[PDB]
Amino acid sequence: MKYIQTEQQIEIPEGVTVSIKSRIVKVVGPRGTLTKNLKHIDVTFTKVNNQLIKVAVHNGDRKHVAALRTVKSLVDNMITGVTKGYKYKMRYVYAHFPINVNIVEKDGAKFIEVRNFLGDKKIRNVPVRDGVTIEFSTNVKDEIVLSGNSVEDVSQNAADLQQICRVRNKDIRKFLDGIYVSHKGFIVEDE
RNA sequence: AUCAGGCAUUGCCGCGAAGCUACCAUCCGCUGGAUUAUGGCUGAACGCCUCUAAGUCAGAAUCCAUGCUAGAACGCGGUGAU
Repeated sequence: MKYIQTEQQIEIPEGVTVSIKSRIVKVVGPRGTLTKNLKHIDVTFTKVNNQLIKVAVHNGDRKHVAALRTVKSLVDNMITGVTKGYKYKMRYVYAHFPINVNIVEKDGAKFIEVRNFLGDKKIRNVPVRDGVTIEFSTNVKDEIVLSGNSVEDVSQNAADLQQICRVRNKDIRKFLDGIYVSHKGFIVEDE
């Protein structure tokens, strides 16, 4: 159709700032500061109320208005990242060989050492992305909680940790062994 | 004659340094980036879902480099003495 005009509403919570110039969304909030440049999309933002910001696409398309709702999603994810933040719980699932996971330091860099995964002599090194914090949580045996602000920091840290412990040259339906993201949620309680 | 030699298409036999040479001998043959397949992240389209659409992570003996050989006899630079 080439949609003459379409827009998306982006709500702004009670104690956060949104700084947009030419396409650099810089959200500040109680947790801290998140930056993300959207110079790849070609949309227009407009502050109406200091609490709603309307993002818009003029003479849109099927592939174009899809991105307009995508950018609303990414910007809400940033506001969530500063207001409440993110917290991914992963469980160690092992059949025989218990997974030995701990956070070590190599030249002050924050790695996650994985040793004794299917009794593998290898020591798997998962570099913790800055802004992501690792907690080997008590009260749940064989759990690891990756918390912080930016969803793409938390999610890719959790994903890169899951991917390195993939069993090779086996029936992956019998050898159901590795560290899997059980829960994806927010840091703040009363929820 | 002796000694010492000639000729036998290098007279033949044993040893024979130097030279060349043999997986028949010895030494030596590097580690970064980007990717494919594939598995993923965030994530719309399609109130969910989704690795894909925007963006992105990981990644092969592949590709490009580090390296190695040559050096354009019409590519070039610095320098000496003239």
